[PDB]
Amino acid sequence: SYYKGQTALHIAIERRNMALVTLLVENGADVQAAAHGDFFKKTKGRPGFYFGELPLSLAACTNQLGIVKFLLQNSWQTADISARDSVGNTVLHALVEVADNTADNTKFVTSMYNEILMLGAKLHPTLKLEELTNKKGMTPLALAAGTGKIGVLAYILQREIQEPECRHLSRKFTEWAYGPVHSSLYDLSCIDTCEKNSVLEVIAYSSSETPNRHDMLLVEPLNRLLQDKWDRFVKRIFYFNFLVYCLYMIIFTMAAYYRPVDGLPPFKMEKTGDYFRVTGEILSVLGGVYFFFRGIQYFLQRRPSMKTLFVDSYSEMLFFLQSLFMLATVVLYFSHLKEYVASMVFSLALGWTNMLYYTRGFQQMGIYAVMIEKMILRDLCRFMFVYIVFLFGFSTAVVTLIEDSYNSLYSTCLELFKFTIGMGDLEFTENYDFKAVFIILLLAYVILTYILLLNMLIALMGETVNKIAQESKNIWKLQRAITILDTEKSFLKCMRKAFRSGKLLQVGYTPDGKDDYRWCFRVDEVNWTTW
Amino acid sequence: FVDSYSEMLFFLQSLFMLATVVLYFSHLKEYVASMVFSLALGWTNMLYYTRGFQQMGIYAVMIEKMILRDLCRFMFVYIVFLFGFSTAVVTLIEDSYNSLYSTCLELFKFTIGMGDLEFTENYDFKAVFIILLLAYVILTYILLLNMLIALMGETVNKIAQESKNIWKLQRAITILDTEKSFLKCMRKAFRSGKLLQVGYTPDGKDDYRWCFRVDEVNWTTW
Amino acid sequence: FVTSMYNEILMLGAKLHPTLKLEELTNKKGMTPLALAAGTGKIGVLAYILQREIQEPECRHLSRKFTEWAYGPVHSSLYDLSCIDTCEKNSVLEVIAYSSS
Amino acid sequence: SYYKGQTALHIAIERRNMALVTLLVENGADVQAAAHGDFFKKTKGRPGFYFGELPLSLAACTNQLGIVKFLLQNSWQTADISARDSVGNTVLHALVEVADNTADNTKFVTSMYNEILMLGAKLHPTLKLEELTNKKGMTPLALAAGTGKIGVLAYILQREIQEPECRHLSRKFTEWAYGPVHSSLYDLSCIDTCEKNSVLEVIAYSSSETPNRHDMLLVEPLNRLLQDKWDRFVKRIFYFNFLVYCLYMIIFTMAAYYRPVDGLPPFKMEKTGDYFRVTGEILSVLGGVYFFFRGIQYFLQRRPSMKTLFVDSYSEMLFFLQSLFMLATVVLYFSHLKEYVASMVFSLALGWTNMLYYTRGFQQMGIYAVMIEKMILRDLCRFMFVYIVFLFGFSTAVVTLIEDSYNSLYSTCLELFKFTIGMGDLEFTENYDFKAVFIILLLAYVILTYILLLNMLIALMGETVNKIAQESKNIWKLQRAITILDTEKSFLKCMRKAFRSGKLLQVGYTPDGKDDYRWCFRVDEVNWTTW
Ligand SMILES: CC(C)CCC[C@@H](C)[C@H]1CC[C@H]2[C@@H]3CC=C4C[C@@H](O)CC[C@]4(C)[C@H]3CC[C@]12C
Ligand SMILES: CC(C)CCC[C@@H](C)[C@H]1CC[C@H]2[C@@H]3CC=C4C[C@@H](O)CC[C@]4(C)[C@H]3CC[C@]12C
Ligand SMILES: CC(C)CCC[C@@H](C)[C@H]1CC[C@H]2[C@@H]3CC=C4C[C@@H](O)CC[C@]4(C)[C@H]3CC[C@]12C
Ligand SMILES: CC(C)c1nc2cc(O)ccc2c(=O)n1-c1ccc(C#N)cc1
Ligand SMILES: CC(C)c1nc2cc(O)ccc2c(=O)n1-c1ccc(C#N)cc1
Ligand SMILES: CC(C)c1nc2cc(O)ccc2c(=O)n1-c1ccc(C#N)cc1
Repeated sequence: SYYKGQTALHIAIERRNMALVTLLVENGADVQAAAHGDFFKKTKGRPGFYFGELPLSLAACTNQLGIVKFLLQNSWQTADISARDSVGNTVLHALVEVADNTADNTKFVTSMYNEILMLGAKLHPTLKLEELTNKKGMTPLALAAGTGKIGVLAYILQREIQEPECRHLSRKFTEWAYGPVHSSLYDLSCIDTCEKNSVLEVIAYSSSETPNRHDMLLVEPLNRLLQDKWDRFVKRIFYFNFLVYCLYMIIFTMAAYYRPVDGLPPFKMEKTGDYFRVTGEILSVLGGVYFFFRGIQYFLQRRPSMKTLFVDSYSEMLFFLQSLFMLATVVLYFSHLKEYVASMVFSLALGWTNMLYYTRGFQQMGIYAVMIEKMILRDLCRFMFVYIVFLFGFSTAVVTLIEDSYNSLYSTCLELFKFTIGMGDLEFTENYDFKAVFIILLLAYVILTYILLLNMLIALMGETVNKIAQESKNIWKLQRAITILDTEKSFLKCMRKAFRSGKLLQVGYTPDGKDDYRWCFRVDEVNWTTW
Repeated sequence: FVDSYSEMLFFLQSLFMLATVVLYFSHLKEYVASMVFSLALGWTNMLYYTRGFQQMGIYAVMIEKMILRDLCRFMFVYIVFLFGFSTAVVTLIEDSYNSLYSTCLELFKFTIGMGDLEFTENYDFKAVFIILLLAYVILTYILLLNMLIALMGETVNKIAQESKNIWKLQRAITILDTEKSFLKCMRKAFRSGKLLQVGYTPDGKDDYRWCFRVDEVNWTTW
Repeated sequence: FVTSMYNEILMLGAKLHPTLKLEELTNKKGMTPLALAAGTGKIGVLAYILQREIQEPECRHLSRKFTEWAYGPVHSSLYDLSCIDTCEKNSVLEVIAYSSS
Repeated sequence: SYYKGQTALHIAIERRNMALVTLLVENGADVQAAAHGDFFKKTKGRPGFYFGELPLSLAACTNQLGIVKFLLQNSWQTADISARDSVGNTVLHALVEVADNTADNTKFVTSMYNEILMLGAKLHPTLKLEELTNKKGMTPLALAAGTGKIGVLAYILQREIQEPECRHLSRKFTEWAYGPVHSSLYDLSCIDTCEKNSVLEVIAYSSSETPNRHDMLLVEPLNRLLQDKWDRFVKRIFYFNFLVYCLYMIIFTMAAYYRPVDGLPPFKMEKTGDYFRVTGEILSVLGGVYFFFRGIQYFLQRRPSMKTLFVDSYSEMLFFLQSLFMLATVVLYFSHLKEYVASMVFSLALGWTNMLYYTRGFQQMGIYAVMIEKMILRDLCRFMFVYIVFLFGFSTAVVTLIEDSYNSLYSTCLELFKFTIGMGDLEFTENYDFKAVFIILLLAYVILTYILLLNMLIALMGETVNKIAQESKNIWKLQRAITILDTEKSFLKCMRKAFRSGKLLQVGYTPDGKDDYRWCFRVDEVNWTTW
């Protein structure tokens, strides 16, 4: 099973001998026979090499351009350019998975991808290779975006083939030109709108394990497509949602502020301010109900893996968690428990903290919020672990020294914490023996945490800012891109016609002769060189 | 003390623990004094296990560099100012902070953001008292403390790339220490690699070497 | 310079003294050249010795970095690993780790 | 007077024509005639060009190597290679002043300096050109160090001349050699010991206007000469002075600490602690007298310009000021005034701050102190100016708002200053009208000074650290070098024989044939290339 299905034709291509493969083809050796061996499969837990499980793909994946043309343009036995393995990966799919985003492999794969598309048009004019999907139902374009192959995704998106009768395989066209000025179109098909896997959908709705999902939106069609989606309709809908949440969170703030302080809720209706407060309290629960149902609407439609629900898209959880706090308030309010206030102030504090969601849509706010994110997961977490070891380590030493009031682990942890915030007493208690021991414990704690730990946290954040400053504009654009796609799905949901980016334009001719119309996106470039 | 101070600090805590037992059975109340230093050092010794975690270990390596490169330089100059101005202040104070300890503590509180600036009025020449405190504040708080943050940032910048190599060395010493202590009977179940035929002795005998496998992928040099 | 001069004097020793193993010889301090390079911090020659691959037949047994097999872009390379983690007196890992800073 | 003294021979060399100058020399035109024109002088307040006021130096300063050889190796009229202008600058002096430390000029001057030394040996074997001093009494070597010409100072110090019969003009010799190893000597004459102007003395005792005085000690002979002067004898004398000052400043601390608090000094003698305290008080005045006389000893021997006494050598000023405080203390003590306590606590604080002088002699302490000085002179002054503007403005506004107790400009300046140190009340007074005005004034002050000014001072120091980190090891070495030379002058002062660096060694032969002995400094270098 380790090499099951392997034929002598596989070894000839493996050894890189064009004469040896010719003899086997001449003798009738099977060319479509597939090596369904685990060594030839991915099998990430074991060493091996994946190439597409086909002799034809072996030549393509091993830079054997002649053997690819040999297996297709010969006379004895012509290989199938549309052949799919057990996984269903076409040779185009195999070329995508071989790519590993390094400099040399990208030039390799994007080249071999070109001619095998060029050859297929000459040999199978009516067949469209890229439209074929594997058993996973992913086209090579969708697989490159899914697996993070930015090197070949950039190639496919802005592909232009100069040679006639195969120009219709191109994706980046040209409407016209001038002296220094030329306007170039983009195919834009299966990019923003598609049946199953759009390029924008797969790049945005990734699991954060994708290598270059931030930079995959930087390729030329995607950045301008998302930016114009923002400017056309998404920006105003986002600003409307921002205003509604601000209005909702101010109504909730005033209803909580003017809550009655008498016992045993619910509270009876009196005067005129109670009807205004209950009015604002009804709208608060409605917003809590809306954010509760929008959360499960998010869980059912995207099915998070419980790993990409806390690291990414935690904003969805924190909005859902606030709704949970709001619904718990209503349960406790009608249960006559005073603990409804405890849940209501956590819903109030989290609800106002959730106002930081809308820092995307503003470039300087969004980049700032992306940097705030990086500190918590890179600097604050490391600081707090070491700080809590010191804080709990010295508090237990101090409270053991304290005798017969700070003789409590909580009262001592609070006094030592005040040192962090510039409010350290250093003489908060005198109820002990061994005053020298007490002073040495506090002075050691002060030097280790205040002078050393806190000042070094500032030094570490500056190092974090330096590295992430250039890249944080790409995380923000990804965060806004997810907002752009989420807005489209929620808003239109009836016709999907007013937000159509680009326009249907005649780009060329089908090789049969029919007119091909592609929803194309226009980009104008100016070059003062290459006249 | 420079390297393997973790062994010293773990041994020193044990010395504090054994001194506690000596004083506990000697009927001295000072066993508590030794026991809280054993408690505080024992919890500080919990930072030994920050190795074995990459981001914790690199963080702990950077913490170590500050103490031996930035904190030590700062404390020498700071203590000169602290003791230099405390003696000037406590000498001005008359007939209660008229103690070198009580004045060193008041001037230290300025460092931690708790400086009174009016803690005592028992002196003559109020202008002298204010000029001494304002000079101390500007020299240590505005200048010395803010410059320590500036120096740590320069230390972080230089050691950021290299600190992944000190951590791996620290974990490597832990890896070898674990091997020696754990097995210590057979040394068979933890051996790396495997005996594999690599070639032939020039005489003609088969040579078997415990070899470690590495797989590399190169898309150039076909 | 050194990693070259070290090479041929090993190649020549194989041709001239096939039965003799030069690297196994220890000085009065009881340290082999491999252990001495790790002890004294000679990373330039320690890197050479550890992944030494000699192409010459009849001299290939002096290599320390072998090759199990190969593929188109893929090749698996072995390493001698002898006197590295386990050794009688001075392992490379032991001497590098148990240094004096 | 603008071009007075200029001859036609000057114009021919100016125009760079070797044929034209030949005709004038053939016709008897004066070659030693000097153009004593202000346009040909330095005259930094007016445009011009200085070249040495001689036709021969014009060729040297204008890269006219042939004309230099023409004016010296011809038959009709030979120019004087030892000719000096009105300022007395020899052509070697002129070449030094032309150099401006740029990359191309250094190759220019250090070359032209070489061959004009070549010709002098061949044409005037008994004459020594470099030993000639101008009207200022400075040799070309001393002038290059004085004016900051590091490019040519490096050339002169480590000069090796390959030509036989010209090798005795070299300054960097070679004792022997090995395979990769070779030991090279250095002339070391007029470097550490000289009659008037040593290279070490002039570089160290500069006015801080010299361009590269920090880097002028980095040239190969000077760094190792000063480092070995440190290790031989200066280091232990410095550590002895550090210990004596520590002992003196602790005796002074204890005498001040245990001062009697009764009225009307001097105080009578009782018990046994008063004799111990007066003993410590006698030694305190003696140290004050010693630092007073050492200060004037510094003023008389070096004569500071009152500009290089505050920016550089402020350590001398601060020690002298502490001595002045001590003498004022004695005067007030014997005048029965209580203000001796004020003068003496100022003396105590300044004397303990003076303990930072001895941070030189320790590399890390010295670099740290140099960085502290850079902060004080670069960031702290700017911050204090802007901060004092803000503090005074808002304090005047607040104390004007305050009515009928913080109704004092001092009491309000102190309350607003406490905000800087993390002790700001924000509610220190309620004796006013217009509570909103009071809050807006304080909140504006807090945001402008605490959140903005203080946090940006930390940001500026980090930028200062980044730039000065590499160079601060060179300011420290200069500061230690001044300490090394100061120690030599003070310590030996009788024989100047035990600290002699290097040794008298036979380097070669005088061109006459006599043995030349130079106090030479040995440096051993290892090169594994150039076999
Ligand atoms: C009572 C409420 C308001 C407390 C304050 C809000 C808290 C819960 C919010 C505000 C900022 C949030 C964090 C922002 C960034 C990150 C990094 C991300 O990769 C994981 C989640 C994490 C770590 C978030 C966790 C929840 C968080 C800490
Ligand atoms: C009472 C106890 C807990 C005091 C706090 C723990 C002290 C003793 C520990 C915590 C961190 C430790 C330091 C960590 C880093 C270094 C750098 C190293 O090259 C020398 C030792 C030195 C300087 C350690 C000395 C001891 C140390 C300061
Ligand atoms: C008597 C009390 C106030 C003593 C306090 C110490 C004061 C006076 C000392 C300590 C540090 C010193 C400074 C250190 C560095 C510099 C930079 C230099 O280019 C000019 C002098 C200057 C600005 C010094 C001025 C005096 C100074 C501020
Ligand atoms: C950490 C930032 C400030 C943040 N904090 C939140 C807190 C919440 O309670 C809920 C949601 C958020 C939230 O979305 N962000 C966030 C993240 C990325 C971008 C970008 N680009 C914009 C905003
Ligand atoms: C300074 C750090 C935080 C530290 N502090 C300790 C304190 C003690 O009291 C005892 C031991 C330690 C200790 O080992 N480290 C340390 C050092 C290097 C690495 C790495 N890589 C991991 C941890
Ligand atoms: C600013 C530093 C801390 C300082 N402060 C002083 C304060 C005084 O009151 C008197 C003298 C000094 C003093 O010399 N330095 C200083 C300067 C340079 C070098 C170097 N290299 C070493 C020390």
